[PDB]
Order: sequence, then structure tokens, then C-alpha cells
Amino acid sequence: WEQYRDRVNMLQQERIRDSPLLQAAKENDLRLLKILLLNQSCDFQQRGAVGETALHVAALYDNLEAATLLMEAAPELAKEPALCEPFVGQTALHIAVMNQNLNLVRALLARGASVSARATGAAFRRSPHNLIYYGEHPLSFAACVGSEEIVRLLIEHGADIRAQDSLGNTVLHILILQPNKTFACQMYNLLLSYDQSLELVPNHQGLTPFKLAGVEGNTVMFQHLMQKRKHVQWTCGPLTSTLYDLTEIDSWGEELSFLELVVSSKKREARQILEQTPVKELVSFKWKKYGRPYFCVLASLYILYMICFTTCCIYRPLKLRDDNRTDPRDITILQQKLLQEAYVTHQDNIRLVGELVTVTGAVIILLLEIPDIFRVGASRYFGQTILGGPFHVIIITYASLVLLTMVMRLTNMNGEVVPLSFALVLGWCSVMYFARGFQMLGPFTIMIQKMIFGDLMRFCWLMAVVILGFASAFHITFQTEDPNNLGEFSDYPTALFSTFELFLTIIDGPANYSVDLPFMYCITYAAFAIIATLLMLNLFIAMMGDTHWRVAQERDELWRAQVVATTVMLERKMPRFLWPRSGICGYEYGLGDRWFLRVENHHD
Amino acid sequence: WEQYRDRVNMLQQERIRDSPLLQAAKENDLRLLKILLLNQSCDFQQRGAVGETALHVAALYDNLEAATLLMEAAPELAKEPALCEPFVGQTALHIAVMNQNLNLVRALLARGASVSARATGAAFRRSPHNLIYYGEHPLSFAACVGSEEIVRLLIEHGADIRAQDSLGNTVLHILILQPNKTFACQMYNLLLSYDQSLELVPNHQGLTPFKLAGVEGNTVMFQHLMQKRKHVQWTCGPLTSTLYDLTEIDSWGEELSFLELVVSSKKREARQILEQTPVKELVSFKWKKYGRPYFCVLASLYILYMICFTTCCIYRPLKLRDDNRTDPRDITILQQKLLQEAYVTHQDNIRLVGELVTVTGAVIILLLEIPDIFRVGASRYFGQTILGGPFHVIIITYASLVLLTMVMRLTNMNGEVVPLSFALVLGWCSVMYFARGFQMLGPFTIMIQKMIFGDLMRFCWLMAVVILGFASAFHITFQTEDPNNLGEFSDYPTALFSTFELFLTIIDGPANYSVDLPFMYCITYAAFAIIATLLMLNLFIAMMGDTHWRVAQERDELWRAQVVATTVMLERKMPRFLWPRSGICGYEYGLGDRWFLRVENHHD
Ligand SMILES: O=C(CCN1C(=O)COc2ccccc21)OCc1nc2scc(-c3ccccc3)c2c(=O)[nH]1
Ligand SMILES: O=C(CCN1C(=O)COc2ccccc21)OCc1nc2scc(-c3ccccc3)c2c(=O)[nH]1
Ligand SMILES: O=C(CCN1C(=O)COc2ccccc21)OCc1nc2scc(-c3ccccc3)c2c(=O)[nH]1
Ligand SMILES: O=C(CCN1C(=O)COc2ccccc21)OCc1nc2scc(-c3ccccc3)c2c(=O)[nH]1
Repeated sequence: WEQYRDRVNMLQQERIRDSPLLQAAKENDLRLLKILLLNQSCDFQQRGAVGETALHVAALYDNLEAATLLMEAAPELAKEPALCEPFVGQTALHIAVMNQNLNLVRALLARGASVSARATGAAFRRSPHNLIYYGEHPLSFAACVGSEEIVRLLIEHGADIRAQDSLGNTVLHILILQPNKTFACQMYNLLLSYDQSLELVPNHQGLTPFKLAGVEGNTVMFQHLMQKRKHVQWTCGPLTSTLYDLTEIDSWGEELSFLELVVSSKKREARQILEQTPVKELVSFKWKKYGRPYFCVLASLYILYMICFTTCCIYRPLKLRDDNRTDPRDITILQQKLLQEAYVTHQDNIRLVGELVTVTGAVIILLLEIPDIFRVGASRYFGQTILGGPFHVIIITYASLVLLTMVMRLTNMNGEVVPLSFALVLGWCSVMYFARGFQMLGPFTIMIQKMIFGDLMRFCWLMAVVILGFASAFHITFQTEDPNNLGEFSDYPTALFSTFELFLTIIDGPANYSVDLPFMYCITYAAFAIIATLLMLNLFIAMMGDTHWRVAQERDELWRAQVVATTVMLERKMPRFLWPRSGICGYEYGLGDRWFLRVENHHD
Repeated sequence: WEQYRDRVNMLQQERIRDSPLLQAAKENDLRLLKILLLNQSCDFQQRGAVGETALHVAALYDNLEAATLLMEAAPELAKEPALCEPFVGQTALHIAVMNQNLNLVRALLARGASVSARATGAAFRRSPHNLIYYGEHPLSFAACVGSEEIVRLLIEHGADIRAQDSLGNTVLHILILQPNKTFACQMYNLLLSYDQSLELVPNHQGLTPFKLAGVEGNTVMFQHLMQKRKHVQWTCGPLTSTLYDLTEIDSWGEELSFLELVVSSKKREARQILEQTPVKELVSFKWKKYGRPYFCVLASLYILYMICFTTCCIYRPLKLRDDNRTDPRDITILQQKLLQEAYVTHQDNIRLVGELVTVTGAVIILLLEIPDIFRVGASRYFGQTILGGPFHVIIITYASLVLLTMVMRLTNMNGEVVPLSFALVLGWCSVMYFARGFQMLGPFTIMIQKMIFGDLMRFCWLMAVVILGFASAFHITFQTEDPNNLGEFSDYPTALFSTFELFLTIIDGPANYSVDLPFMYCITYAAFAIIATLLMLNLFIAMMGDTHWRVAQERDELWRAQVVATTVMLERKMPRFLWPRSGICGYEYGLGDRWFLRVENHHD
């Protein structure tokens, strides 16, 4: 997996060190190769550890004289690849075009070497363990490393300008998946100058190279790729009216659109590629004229439905408990009424109407949530903050708990408060999803969703051991006293709860001077103060101050991505008699079935 | 000590000012030296204050003509050193090679001056009072100041290329203990080119120069010294596979390893030398594959043992107190049971099993802690944060208090809560030691251990005088009233405790409107509010905010050092049938008994 790589590389190097002809080809001798070529009894096709040919070990250490003498001694060593596991289809041409010497590649092409030999192992394969991905073909190798006089020398010998390899990619996808981009823009331009030919082709995953430029986030290759579609109109003064093309920027023929494909990626450039001009102007116009006046009425309808659920939950049926309460610590003066007395009057008919509209809202929420999560994977939909993981989780939780409340009401079971309080508090804390489209409540809900999983997760794992270590001491100091004067510290769970409440200072310190408290309680409380309340509760404020100072641009760079996410979701969901196209047409203007855009510009 | 240096330097300068021949040699006269050399009655071997020879005072003020005329007048003044206290074995050759003139050194070597004269005083000695440490030999002087044409001129006269001096050092250790390093890398390279010869030699303390490079933290000399062992394998494309050597980086033959020697230093570069490549890759692999799956089960076993101790401490034997409580301020309804009624049932047998496993855990903690602190000094083990001083202190305290609890239980003494509460709260606050290997709770426990000794130590020395000055005023205002309406402010210790509680606002302000409080209490409380609660308690938050802003990189530069500390500690502690080696072997690959490492790299 990892140590197997060292296990095979040491074996290859040990075989190279042991074999004398390969050692001479490594050291670049002349008389030793001359005597081993003159003595014809020695074998020249001998293999090392991992398919190691003498031409391979010459080209790996760049021995031009040894390679030329080897091909003029026996030229039948270029068309034979390796056969072992990490380097399956490697060739001398492959390692020569990676090592970037023109003369050895010219000598190999003069000595009859094929240019369509494929390499399918663990070396040249898209995986996070290998450092580089160059492709599985010599033209992909040359155009990916960025040479200039090897690409013509290979294409004029017919080396598959439109090639295919593992995972269905091609040379344009390989040039897009690169971190240099400045000596790769010219290479992509030259290969597009050489040749549904090569741009509109999909891979095995279904990624046209424009959508791969999207999902990988290379903004400079995107900004060059836009300039092979940009129609330019007139210019006068300092202003110019460029006319872009959006027939790839929004799909409308396939459900998988470019914008839906780029708003739900997992990298750190899918929210920076949404700042270039012909996608920013488009989603700004479409958002400001089509996303606010439906999100506002959706938020109003959700808040109206939740106030119906809150009032229907308040007006709950209750009957007086006839069994007595002969216990000094028992209080229950109302009891949950039986189901057979739930239809008695007009008020109970109104409560029935409220229960019906609550159950209808719960089932339409569940049926509007489930078939969208069956398509996108659960990780991409529950994880990210651009899409709404920690709101869809509590929405599905609210729907399942309201359904369990309705079933528990119909089966005539006691204890309705146990799911009712949870369903109500989650359904009212889930209104925060409708605080995406407003720039006031925009970055603040991102800050609180970041602050919970960033600092409260770090802080409660060190609050739990302090309250769990101090509640036991408070209980041991107060298990030899009376529970008449000090109500707290009687049993262990109320001791734990009261120690946590004294930790957050929401309750007062226990004090009663009708008795005399023990010295051990007094000294451990005077230590508990300046260990757990003066220090740690005032260090939390400084830590969430510095997180707020340092993450003061991720919220402003993530809010635009989540508002484009809501625009794309509503454009896919709501019907298309109410969601028309974007941009001008081209059928009534002498162009034909290509929707355009016309963004006015101003420089100087 | 310090003023003695001024006392001897003024005496030397006064003797130079008083003696006429030395004054002429200072002023660089010609006719005065000519007449004092022609008049042969004058003595030339006369000594000043601290062994002051005329050749010494010529070479100290760089008088080439005076020195040449002195050696051509009487050449018997070069082989005689000084004899007084601060400058014992100083020579004209020593001060000439420090003053860096080639001609005077050539003249002294032509006039028969020895090159192995040693200087052992208070001047040339490793101590924090002297500014520089250059060594105790002329070759150490030349190679430490960094000359180029003096080192060959001295070594070709046989001036001890492999020398020894005080504290057992040599010239490579002297070149390592230097703050220049850029004109010292070439000097170290030239001396290693000139010559178990010189690299594998130890000093008197037991420091091979590689381990001295470690313990002194000079990263550039470390990064050059690594490149005399780095074996290079093939290269192709932009990636290269260097093959380092770890036979010095981890010892395995001596208990004192390089990594244990470098993780427990007291400087500010022992945590920066742990970022270079062939130690970072090694400890990253060894930590992620061998330190987490034993630290996790160690934390689980410690938390399980502490929950056994907490439950065994809760289930404590108690007998009802038969003596009466005829006192309006006495509450004791349960009394500690006698030892003879501690084995009565199955529950008391279970409590006995809990006491036995608690005492066994305490004695294995103490026997696992003590023989490790007997070897490393108490300062290095209790002080630093990389090693765990403020956790080993509270662990030894918990073990001694649990042993004192067991002895106090067997001797049938009352008052078990007095050590039991302390032992329980320290044993539960000591779980924080197992928050080193997790990157969530990593920097936060460093922040709280820094915040206590950095700000709470500064703050409680100015909280103590405010509460000690306000509790007395609150007592004087309320010693002429009734303790029936106001429970607080009755005697002085409860007045002090209630003033501290009102300082931290955990208790409410005393108010009772069934009576009339004095005007003096009212005005001093209205001053106590906006002097001690609005201001100082809200300045503490700002101070621990700015400490958190400024020490936001020492925690991220110290956490890696303490996780390498725990890796080295577990590698030394746990047995070696479960802790195997690191890196590949070299016996089955044609190298022989040298464990290697193979780190893959990528540039361009
Ligand atoms: O209308 C919806 C949302 C469901 N709901 C309602 O009905 C009523 O009010 C709500 C209030 C709070 C929470 C949910 C609702 O459908 C599901 C849905 N929400 C989203 S948000 C971003 C995306 C997205 C877009 C493109 C790619 C990937 C993800 C997304 C999605 O794909 N589906
Ligand atoms: O609880 C804890 C620590 C324990 N731990 C949980 O409990 C939930 O699974 C976990 C998964 C991994 C690690 C720890 C835990 O402390 C921090 C903390 N993180 C969160 S995330 C959501 C909540 C939450 C808020 C209100 C009600 C219910 C849950 C939450 C929380 O209350 N605390
Ligand atoms: O296993 C140990 C630690 C002792 N303990 C346990 O047994 C049980 O759980 C514990 C929980 C909290 C505290 C202690 C324990 O031994 C002692 C020990 N701890 C350390 S931490 C770093 C070093 C170190 C490494 C290299 C050089 C210098 C110091 C170190 C050490 O040398 N000894
Ligand atoms: O106490 C003080 C000041 C008095 N002073 C001690 O008392 C301990 O020796 C000292 C040594 C030098 C200077 C002052 C003191 O204020 C600050 C302060 N520093 C610390 S360090 C550990 C604790 C601690 C925490 C909980 C229980 C027991 C001790 C601590 C503390 O409570 N306060």
C-alpha cells in the first residue's frame, strides 16, 4: 500500500546493483559495453526485478551513448514493455519523454518504437498516494510535462491526438488537472489548434472538459476557455459591450447542469470559480429577479405553518388526575386525556384541523426531502455548509418526530411531552435555513454553525471532566449532612446538574447561614471559583474572539456560494412556466437556438 | 565575579600606562624602541599586571613594526605564556590569530612559536558571563573566527587537527556552537575534508557532534550535515526518491537516543529542529502507525480506573450518629463507620474489591513514575511543557494522597473527606495528560496551562489585596448590627469568603428590606461595584484576549514537540516485541546492518 512501494524499489535497485550489464549501463562505461557487445554469448533481453530492460535502465539515468550503442547492438528491445505490478506498461519511450531529451526520443522513433503503448499500473493512476498524474499515453506525457518540440514530433507520427485511457479521460482533461497552468495554457491552445471532435467529448464519469474546469476550479484555464466563445460587439470611448455565450454555463437540456455540478464540489476553488464575469453576472441577475420573491414567500409560509403547530401544541387536551398524590415530593395536577374524549366541541374540532395540517406539512416536507437525497450521496448532502447538511438533518429529525408523535397519540400511550418538546424545539430552531438570502443574517449564521463544531466541540470535552471531577467532590463533602437546609447535593444526578449550573453561574452559589457548612466544602468551592469560572469561562471568550478574527473572510467567500446553491435548487425545483430562461434569444436575431448574454463593460 | 573583571582590566591598563617600554610599544614609536634596544641594560622580559609581555601588548594593539623589532632584538619572548588569574595560558600567537593578521602569525611561526599552548582561565571558558566561546587552542581560534589562509598554515605545522581541551570538546563542537553558520559551514567542510577519526568522537559530557547539533538546534548545520549521508536514487520528471540514513537519528544500541536527547532540551530550537525532513517523516510515520493505537487504549484504561475509584468513593460506609446535636448550628446526621463493620455483606465485599484495585493502581502509578524521575533531573522533568511537569506533579500528589487515605482508613482515624476530596479532584483533573495526541484538544490544554501561570498568577496577587481591603470594611460596617437579618458579615473568615464571592458575582448582593442598612455600607458597596466588578473582572477578559492573540503560534510550534515526546516515551517504555524498528533493512539488500529510509520527494 505504502511500504510495498519501498519493498519493490529496493528490490529493483538491488537487482540493478547486482547485474553487471545493467550496472555498466548505470555507470555509463564504454569498454565494458564494448566487450559485452562483442562477446555475443551474453544475453541482452535479460529482465531485472520489475520488467527492467537495459534500455529502461539506460533511459532512467540518461545515458545517451549507452542507449545508442545498445540499439545499434540489438534493436529488438524497444517494443517490449514491463510485466510486473507497480510499473506494468512502462516503455523506454515513456521514461524518455518524461526525462525530456529530444535526441533519445528521436533515436527511439528512428529505431521503430510504437507510440500507442499503454501503461496501466499503480504508478500512472489517479490516486492520492502517487504524487503526480501525467496520463497513460506518450502524448499525454509530453503535453502534460509541457514540452514544445516533442508534441509535433509525436503527432506527425500519428500518436492519437484524440486518445482514451483509464477512467475515460483524454489529453485535455489531463492538461486541465494540472497545477502549473501558465505553460499549460499554450499547450491546451496548441492541441485545440491541432484538433464533436475533442471539446464536446465526455469521460467515463460524464465530465466534458468545461465541466471538469468547473469542478476542479482552475480559474485561469476557465478564463482562457471563455475567450473561445466570447463574441465582441462595438467599442467607443472607454466602454465595450462584450457578448458572452451561456449554452454551456446553464444546461437546460440535461438535469445535471454546470452550475449544479460546480456548486456541490468538495474542493476550495468551487466557490472561487463563481466570481468570473459570465457566471457572476448571470447568477446575480437571476438571483435578484427570481430568487428573492419566492424565498420570501417560502419563509413566510414556513413561519406561518410553525406558528400553527405551536398554537396547536399549546392547546393540548388535559383531564384532572383522580388518583391521589400521597407523597411529599409529587406534583401532577393534570393528566393526559384519553383519545375517546378528543372530539367534544368546536375547540376540539379546531385542534383536529390543526393536527391535520401539521401532519400534512410533515409528510410534504419528508416527500420533498427524500427523493433529492436518494440521488446526491449522503456525504455531499449532509456534510457541506454550501448545501445545508446541518439543516436537512434537523428537518428530517423534526418530520420523523412529528410522525412518531401522531402515531403515539393514536396508539393511546402516555408521555406525549417526550417527543413533543423535541419536535417543537427543533422545528423552531430550523427557521435559520431561511436566513441565506438576507445579507444581514447571512454571515452570522455561518459564524454560529462554524463556532459550534469548531470551538464548542473542543470545549465541552474539557468541561465534562471538570464538572465530573467536581460534582463527586461536592457530593462527598455533603453526604453526611441534612437535605433540609441544602437542597442541592443530595444524590449524584442532581449533584452533577447543580455543579454544571454553578459552572455556568446561571444559578447562585449555595449558601445558608442557619447552619454551619464544612471547611472542606468551603475550600474546594473557593478553588472551584478561580479554577473553573474566572479562568475557563473567560478563556472561551478570547478563543471565540480569535476564531472570529481569523475566519472573517471564509464567511464572506462562502455566503455567495450558498446563495448560488439556493438559486440553483429553486431553479431545478419550481416549474418552468414560472421559471423562464436567462439572457436574450438568438432565433429572432439571425443566430439560431443559442441563448446569449450581453454584459456591458468599462475599462480605463 | 563581574566587578573583578573591571578590577583586573584597570590594573592591566594602569601598568601599561606606567611602564615606559610597554607605553612605547602601545604608541608605536620607532626611536624609543631603537634606544631601548640599543641600551642593553634595560630588561626585556619584564611582566606587567596579568602576565603582560611586550610582545603581548604589541599584538593586542596590532603594532607589526614594534613586534618585528622586538623579535629581532630578543626572540625569547614567544614561548612564555602568562601566569595570572583571568588570562592564564594566553600567547602572542593566540591574540594574533584572534586579531586576524597573516603577517604577524607568519613572523611568529618563523620565530619558533609552539602551536599547542593551552589557555585555561576565566576568559576562554564556556560560561554565560563571557561573551564569546572560541576554544582553548589556536586551531580552534582560527577555525572558529572563520579565517581561510591561517588554518592551512597551522595544520601543515601539525597543530592538532584532532585536539582536546577543557570539557572534552574539539574543533567540530566549537564550530557547531557558533551563531554565524554561513562562513562556518565551509570551515566545517574543509576540516572534515582534512580529516572513528573525528566525527564519531564524544566529549566529556557524552555528545557526539551530531547530537550536539541536535541539542543546540542549529538547523542549517544540521541540514548540511545530513547531506554527507543522503544516498540518492534515480530521478525522472520532477520527482526524486532520496534515501536517507537513520542509524544516528534513532540509536537502538544506547538508551540515550538522539531523539530523546533533543526532545528534552531547554533552548528555543529543540522544537524547530524537529521539522527537517529525515526526522519529521520518521516520527510522522512512527506516530501515526504506532502511537495512537496504544495511547487510545491507555486513555480508556485510565478513565475506566478513575470511574472505578469514583464509584468506590461514592459507596462509602456510614453509621448513624447516636450522640445528640443539641446546638442550633450543628448538622451531622451520618457518622463514619468503624473499621470492624467494614466486611458485613456482598456490597462491602464489592467495596473491598474496589479498594484493592484502587491501591494497586496507585502503587503501579508510583512505581512507573519514580525510576524515570531518578535519572532525568527534577528541573527538566518538572519544569518544561514538552515533557509534562504540571501533570506528573499532580499524579505523584494523587498517588501519595490515595496512599495516605488507605493508611488513614486502616489506622481508624476520623475525617476521611479531608484527603479523599483532594485525591478525587486531582485524579479527575489529571485526565488532561491524555489530550496530547488529539488535534482538537491539542492546543487548548497548552493554552490553559499557559494562561494559568501567565495571567492568573499576575491577577490573583492584585485580587487578594482588593478583597482583603474590602472585607474588613464590610465587617466594620456590619459589626454593630444583627446576624438575624444579614447572614453574611458576622465574623472575619465568612466576611472574607463572602467578599470574594461578591467579587466573582457567583452569589447575589446582600439585600433585605425588612430592616434599614447603613449609609456607609451603601456607599462603599456602590464604590465596590464599579471598582472591583465592572472594571477589573472585565479587564481580565481583554488581557487573556491579547495573550491568546500573541501566543497563537507557540502552541502550534509546541504541540508537535510534545507529541514527539510522547512517541519517544512510549517507544522507550513498551517492549520491543511489540515496538519493532523503523524503516527498511539493509541486510537482505546488499548493504549490511544499516537501517535506511526512503522518502519520496517532488520539486518544480
Ligand atoms: O426544496 C428543498 C428543501 C426542503 N425544505 C422545504 O421544502 C421546506 O423548507 C425547508 C426549510 C428548511 C430545510 C429544508 C426545507 O429540497 C431539498 C434541497 N435543498 C437544497 S439546498 C441546496 C441544494 C443543492 C443544490 C444543488 C446541488 C446540491 C444541493 C438542495 C437540494 O438539492 N435539495
Ligand atoms: O456533546 C459534546 C461531546 C459528545 N458528543 C456528542 O454529544 C454528539 O456526538 C459526538 C460525536 C463526536 C464527538 C463528540 C460527540 O460536546 C460538544 C457538542 N457538539 C455538538 S454537535 C450538536 C450538539 C447538540 C446540541 C444540542 C442538543 C443536542 C446536540 C452538540 C453538543 O451538545 N455538544
Ligand atoms: O509512562 C509514564 C507516564 C506515567 N503515567 C502512567 O503510567 C499512567 O498514565 C499517566 C497519566 C498522567 C500522567 C502520568 C501517567 O512514564 C513517565 C514518563 N512520562 C513522560 S512524558 C515525556 C517524557 C520524556 C520523554 C523523553 C525525555 C524526557 C521525558 C516522559 C518520561 O520520561 N517518563
Ligand atoms: O495563589 C496565588 C498566589 C499565591 N501562591 C500560591 O498559592 C502557590 O505558590 C505560589 C508560588 C509563587 C507565587 C505565588 C504563589 O495566585 C495565583 C495562583 N497560581 C497558582 S499555580 C497553582 C494553583 C492552584 C490552583 C488550584 C488549587 C491549588 C493551587 C494556583 C492558584 O490557585 N493561584
